[PDB]
Amino acid sequence: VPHIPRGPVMADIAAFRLTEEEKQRLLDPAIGGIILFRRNFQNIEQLKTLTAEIKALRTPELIIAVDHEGGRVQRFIEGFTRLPAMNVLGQIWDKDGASAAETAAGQVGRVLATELSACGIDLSFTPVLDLDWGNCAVIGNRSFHRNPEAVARLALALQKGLAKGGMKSCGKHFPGHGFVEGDSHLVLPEDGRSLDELEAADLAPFRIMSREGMAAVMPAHVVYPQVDTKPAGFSEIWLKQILRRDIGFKGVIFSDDLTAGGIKERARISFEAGCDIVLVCNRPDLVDELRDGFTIPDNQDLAGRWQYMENSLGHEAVQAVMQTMGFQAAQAFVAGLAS
Amino acid sequence: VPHIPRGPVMADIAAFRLTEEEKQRLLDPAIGGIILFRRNFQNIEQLKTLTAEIKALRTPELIIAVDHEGGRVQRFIEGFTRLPAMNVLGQIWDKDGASAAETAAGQVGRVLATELSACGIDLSFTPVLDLDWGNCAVIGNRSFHRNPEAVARLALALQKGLAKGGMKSCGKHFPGHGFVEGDVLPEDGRSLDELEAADLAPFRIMSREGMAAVMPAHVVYPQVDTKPAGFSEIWLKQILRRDIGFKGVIFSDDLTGIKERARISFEAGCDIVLVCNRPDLVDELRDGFTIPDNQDLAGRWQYMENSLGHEAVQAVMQTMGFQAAQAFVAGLAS
Ligand SMILES: CC(=O)N[C@@H]1[C@@H](O)[C@H](O)[C@@H](CO)O[C@H]1O
Ligand SMILES: CC(=O)N[C@@H]1[C@@H](O)[C@H](O)[C@@H](CO)O[C@H]1O
Repeated sequence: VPHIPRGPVMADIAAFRLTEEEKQRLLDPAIGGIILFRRNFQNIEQLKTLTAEIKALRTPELIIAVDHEGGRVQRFIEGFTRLPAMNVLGQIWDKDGASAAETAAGQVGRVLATELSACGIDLSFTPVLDLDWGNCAVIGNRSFHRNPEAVARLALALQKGLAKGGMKSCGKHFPGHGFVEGDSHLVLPEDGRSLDELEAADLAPFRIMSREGMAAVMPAHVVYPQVDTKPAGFSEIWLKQILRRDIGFKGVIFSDDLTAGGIKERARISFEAGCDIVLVCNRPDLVDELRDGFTIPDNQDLAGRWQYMENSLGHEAVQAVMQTMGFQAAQAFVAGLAS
Repeated sequence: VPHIPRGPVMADIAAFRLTEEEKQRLLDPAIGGIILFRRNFQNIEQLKTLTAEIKALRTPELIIAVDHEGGRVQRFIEGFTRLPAMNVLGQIWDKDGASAAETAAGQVGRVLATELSACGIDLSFTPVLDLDWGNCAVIGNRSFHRNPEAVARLALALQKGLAKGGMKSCGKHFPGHGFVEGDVLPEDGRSLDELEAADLAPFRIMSREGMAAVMPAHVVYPQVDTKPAGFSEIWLKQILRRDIGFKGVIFSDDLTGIKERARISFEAGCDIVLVCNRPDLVDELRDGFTIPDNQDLAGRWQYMENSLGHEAVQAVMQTMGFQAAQAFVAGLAS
């Protein structure tokens, strides 16, 4: 079992089980993790086999992630508790108050994370910290609430739930996707507001989550012209000056999905902007192209940043906890929010 | 005022008033219409000036469209009734029943269309007919409901409301965007029979009842064709034209080289290609552009022209009936 540091590329895979070509690809030192999608999911037992064989390839084991937010963003359905959209938690906030909402958020986080942890997943890319300004359809009900205080507090409660289930958090989409309009899949929207306007609202949940141990951030594919002419995920100003320096964030900055102008070049500008890890999804050809003759950028923090995201619960421990009545009750409560 | 047939390209504009460059661009015979966005909107009086100067450039007047669906898809806010998201109507269906929901949909359509008609807009690109399978974030609350019958009936009711306000309808996104995940080119692995049993039904029914246009999904349905619907002869000619009998406009995807992308769109069966936020690509496309032979184009554009005159709209907006509709719709949105 070769010992290779985790590389700065997060790749993905085609279907339910690794092919031999995929095995060879995932051994490449450029690769440090894998993101899974619905096409990689048949059922829980197949998923476990898949994650196990991914992990067996090398050490430190490749980090495995998935998008389980809730509602219309939940890759794995059959055999999982159906998760509510995050705005359901903000509705509980408005109706039954903060305390009831935080409690509910904690249970959602716990169920979400624990069920995934049982299958060998390290991390879900959640929570969304975007504010519901009533402008952005693609975010829509994925946002907790309009109000930055409600968003921050529900997110922090969800984060504690996730940690019970073995997982860290990944805030999306820095520095805030809520204000732009977005309803035409694959446009690159413009947020004309000033930095002060963002500091007063959209940035606050990111600051607070950062302070409280958030492991990673996904950037918005959005241009904020008053701050920089470049989209946030390719902006030194956003990523180094604001997120690293001003906010003090020490975790992973993921790139957007880079999938021409060329993949090598697109990765280069991402790393140069301040991303730790680049995502290359649905395009194993571009991963092959990128990794061939790839020089790993010097990043002394990478190994620790990946390692902070490793699942904290052992597989047997998780199967045990899922048999408990306490956890089964949490499951039923969360299921109820989703119906 | 030059007389030029409406071309097969729908373009757009930068800001609140036409620049001289834009005027010259919109005179190109390749162009037949314009889509507006929030960046084009300051207030109602500015919008009226904008639409008037667009219309003054040529005859038949360039068709002007906008995305007023409701909720988080409503370009023009100030001075307009705030529209509810379409899933609000489906929640009324579930809670108060079909009859209350249809009535509410009719009123939403009427208010939506009438207020835009007063500003010189021809058409809103609505309704979304995608089913809420709970899978697709980019559709999200833009879908009426999970159930094809609820979607069809709420859409028909909205359509009647739109027609009262002077407008035709445009169903989106053919043959159904609801099942894929979308948060890239998504893949819907289902069979044609599965789609006929659900996602396609609202499109068939709307087509039968006079829908003017369709927008295709940027989605591949491999069991039917390896190409995305908007570039598929099978989806657009064989299924939509031949099998369903649809005679209206088929718009393309936002195509944002461009010449080749447009060519394959027209060849697949689109009448009109959309090129948004990229006047450079419109300039590139129109330069040396040959207009494809389409004897139906002129009538297809003309069917979408607003059916209410300016005076008629002002009259209806003063009525108590319309003002009440406005307040009812405002109440769904709050
Ligand atoms: C949301 C979606 O899937 N596609 C949209 C369509 O609804 C819209 O009318 C068109 C023109 O603005 O832009 C496409 O991106
Ligand atoms: C939906 C959205 O606005 N952005 C998504 C983000 O949520 C997701 O975590 C990431 C990885 O799949 O890809 C982007 O396309």
